[PDB]
Amino acid sequence: MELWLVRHGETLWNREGRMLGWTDLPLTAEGEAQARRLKGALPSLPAFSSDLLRARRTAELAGFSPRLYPELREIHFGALEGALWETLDPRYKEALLRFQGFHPPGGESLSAFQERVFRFLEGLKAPAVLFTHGGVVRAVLRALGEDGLVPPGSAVAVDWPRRVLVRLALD
Amino acid sequence: MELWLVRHGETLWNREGRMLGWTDLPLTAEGEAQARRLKGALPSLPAFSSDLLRARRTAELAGFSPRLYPELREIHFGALEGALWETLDPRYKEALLRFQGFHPPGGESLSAFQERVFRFLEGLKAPAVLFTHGGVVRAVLRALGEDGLVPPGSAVAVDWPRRVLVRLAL
Ligand code: NA
Repeated sequence: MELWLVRHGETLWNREGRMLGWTDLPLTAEGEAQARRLKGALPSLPAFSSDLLRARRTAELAGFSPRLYPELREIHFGALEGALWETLDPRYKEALLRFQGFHPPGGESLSAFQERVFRFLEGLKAPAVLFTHGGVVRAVLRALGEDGLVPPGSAVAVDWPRRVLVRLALD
Repeated sequence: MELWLVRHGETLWNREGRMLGWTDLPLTAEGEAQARRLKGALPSLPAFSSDLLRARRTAELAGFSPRLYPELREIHFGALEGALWETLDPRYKEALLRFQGFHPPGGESLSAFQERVFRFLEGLKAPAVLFTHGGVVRAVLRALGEDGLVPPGSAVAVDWPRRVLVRLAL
């Protein structure tokens, strides 16, 4: 099933390199610029969005009025929320780099994150645009056997759960 | 949907030819070598594994941190666990060769086994790498109309539930 996944526009923690999960940060001015550029570049399909501000605002600026779902949220980093990637203990760094065996104290395990995300995707009855987060887009791309890193304010379309269709980035 | 069915590395009962089901045997040094070789071939998809030691250890040495599911276990051979394939009553051999009519005392029925395996498979919500056992791999291959015999430490990728994608025999 055709699904478009949008990584929300940038927040301060992108340039700062801090782990951004459930911390509800707003978009930066450039983040809004990115979100606005998506208007007219995404298909007219039912829209769903993470309920976190940065996602919702991206969907709004993108000319959409999505139905909010917490299931589309970035992974919950727990105690690692706000920590600099640079200072993360190697065990966590490796876990995140290899996308496996990640269980932050007070947070959500990668396994639970994937289950949550994939269960939501399974429930979709028809093509739709999903305003979400880098980790969600990554989980989906990796499951489809490809590198999962995409720029803020960019999107990817996939034929779930079979293959990636296109990656769209704007300048 | 892409699923990789991985047969765990060899244990001592493989070279001995004994029925290996729920008996929790460890891998041999060669079994561990086979597991390590898989690290350079298996895709980095979500991983799942039988909770038995040989499967878990294979996943670990192959570079994965799998979610554990008993549904991925080999069939429970009951009193036949550890029995030499060579000495199995002709009726048992026949059934296991035809893959039907097998229910050992104190064990699982070949039917309840398949029921367990396919319920798990139909429940998957995304592509995955499954560290499991010979019987499970065989069940999946047979379901797709193919011969299901694969060597320990090898793998088979399938586009479930349509066809086999490729076999990886090292
Ligand atoms: Na026995």
